[PDB]
Amino acid sequence: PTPILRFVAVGDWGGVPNAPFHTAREMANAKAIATTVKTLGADFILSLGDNFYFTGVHDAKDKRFQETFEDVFSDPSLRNVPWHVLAGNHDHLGNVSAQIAYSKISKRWNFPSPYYRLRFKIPRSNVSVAIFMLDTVTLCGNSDDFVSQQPERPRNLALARTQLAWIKKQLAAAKEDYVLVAGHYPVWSIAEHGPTHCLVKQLLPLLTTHKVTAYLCGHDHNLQYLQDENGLGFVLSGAGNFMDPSKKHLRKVPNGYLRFHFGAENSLGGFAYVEITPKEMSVTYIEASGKSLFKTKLPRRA
Ligand SMILES: *[C@@H]1O[C@H](CO)[C@@H](O[C@@H]2O[C@H](CO)[C@@H](O)[C@H](O)[C@H]2NC(C)=O)[C@H](O)[C@H]1NC(C)=O
Repeated sequence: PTPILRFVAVGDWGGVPNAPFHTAREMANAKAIATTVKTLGADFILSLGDNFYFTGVHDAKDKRFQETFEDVFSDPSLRNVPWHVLAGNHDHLGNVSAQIAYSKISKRWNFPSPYYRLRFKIPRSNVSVAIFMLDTVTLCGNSDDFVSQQPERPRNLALARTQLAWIKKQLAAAKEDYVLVAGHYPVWSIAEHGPTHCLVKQLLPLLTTHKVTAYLCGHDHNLQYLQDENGLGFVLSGAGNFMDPSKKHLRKVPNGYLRFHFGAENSLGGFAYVEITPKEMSVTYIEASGKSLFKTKLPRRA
């Protein structure tokens, strides 16, 4: 059997603050993800931010952890599937330290710090994968802090410079066969929010220089796949709770980069299913309805 590492990448699934604390879309995606894990399998699930709408959690004991997360992703197939989490802007309007601290309460919730590195060894093989989970809010600023709803500047300068330096160092030293970087804010996006200037300027150069396989993100509520002339992939998966068909920033993304987009208003949303083997990295976009909408693959690093 071909060695393989599999995981679900879902973003902006944070339900709602008012009863019942979830949306029809979040429930649909919970079911859809449970079906995919049940039939295709998944080693873990990656959350791309905006875990609890609209102002995160107050503390590690916030009832929202059970109402919006635990109780929602409760289907049998998801019982013991680990989640590796990072924060979004809405999470930062609340207590992120609380989401980090919740890791000690719920076994499947993994969120050791604002930004961290994940390392995986594809089973029955020597090919490795590294995933760098970033906190784009502390790095660029909280979009919610500005009327423009864009991260115009970080709240703390030392924190932002410190993370970037860490990214630079790590990406330079990374030797894995596959290197993924994940953050809430998008580098490229044709939707409502569009490209995050802070990431295009500070992160993208790094992604390129160090031949990262792909950048995974959420924030814009839809599904997109973009790839630049160097083959760098951009997996945007932020439709776990909402679906916005906005193409406002279509012209703000370099010509030809957009390879796939789905943001139908009537859709219940969707997510991305990543499969990594010694041969390649495949990314399948699946609608909450269970249907595959698009699939592509990325090569391993030299
Ligand atoms: C953010 O959340 C953290 C974690 O829930 C809060 O810190 C806890 O506060 C209790 C108060 O009784 C302490 O006994 C715990 O030791 C703290 N836990 C940790 C992990 O530090 C914190 O108060 C919250 N901050 C804000 C501003 O709401």
